[PDB]
Amino acid sequence: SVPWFPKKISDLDHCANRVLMYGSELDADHPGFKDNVYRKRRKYFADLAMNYKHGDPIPKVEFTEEEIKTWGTVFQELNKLYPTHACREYLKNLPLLSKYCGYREDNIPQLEDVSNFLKERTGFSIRPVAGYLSPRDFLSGLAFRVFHCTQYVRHSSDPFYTPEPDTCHELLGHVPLLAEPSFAQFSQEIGLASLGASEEAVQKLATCYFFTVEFGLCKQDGQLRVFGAGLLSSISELKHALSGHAKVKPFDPKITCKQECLITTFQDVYFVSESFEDAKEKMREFTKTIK
Ligand SMILES: CCn1c(=O)[nH]c(=O)c2c1nc(Cc1cn3cc(C)sc3n1)n2Cc1ccc(-c2ccn(C)n2)cc1
Ligand SMILES: [Fe+3]
Repeated sequence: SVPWFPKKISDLDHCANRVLMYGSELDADHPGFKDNVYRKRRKYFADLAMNYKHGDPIPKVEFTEEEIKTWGTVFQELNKLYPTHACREYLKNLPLLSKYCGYREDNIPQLEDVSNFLKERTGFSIRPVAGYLSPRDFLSGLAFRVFHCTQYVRHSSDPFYTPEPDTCHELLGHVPLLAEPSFAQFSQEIGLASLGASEEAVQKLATCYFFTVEFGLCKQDGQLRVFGAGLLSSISELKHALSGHAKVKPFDPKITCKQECLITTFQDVYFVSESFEDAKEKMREFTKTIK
């Protein structure tokens, strides 16, 4: 039989809370694992997300001087690389975010402001999320153009690397592309395909999501560029992906969905999409075969 799936955007209240691992449940190897102050801060953020209901303004947070410094460090170094590494759609939308949502070295943008910006541009919106969700619940958000977003900042001891999502990743990696209509349609269709799909189908859609939205490359004017959010917020892997040292393959869902998604290392392979339009067409053809 068909599993429950959300039928309207407020139904995400029922699955967005089905958290399998709360944001305060730090990995044993987390730089903040023994940091009681950081742990309390992470509990604060996770509780904000747990208490959020669709329709609410996303709670505004007063970030600490330390948090803002971490953001600034990441922001400065990544912005030096984006002109030569990022796809054209990313570079087009980044300056709009500095103008309208307060993207600056000494200011962390509020999720509510970014959500309002996205709603006007592509109808995307943000929901703060309280931890790790099943791929079914996470992807279902995309069907309503809702991106489940972390609100906390990575631990200050290691500004440039983390295997965990944080708000620097959401804001610098994901949001500039969610502002692009072609990419928003691509992402929404991953969500729509997942609704009520088999467990097997959801897993394959999640792998395709991983190797596009999180770690995708695209080819533009003959050049390899980056659009994956996980690359766009990781200075070391961003450089690596466009070095000659990375294995790259064409994006092709029936092949891509066989690839293991790696967590604590660089990816073993990256997939190159010809365009967001073409990636979208390839996923349409693929979803017919698995539903
Ligand atoms: C379709 C796969 N997929 C899923 O099945 N479910 C998701 O919940 C999910 C996801 N994908 C992403 C987004 C994501 C994960 N991730 C890791 C990076 C490094 S950059 C980045 N973006 N998320 C959101 C998410 C939210 C929180 C955690 C997490 C890990 C450790 N803690 C304490 N919390 C992990 C992932
Ligand atoms: Fe992400």
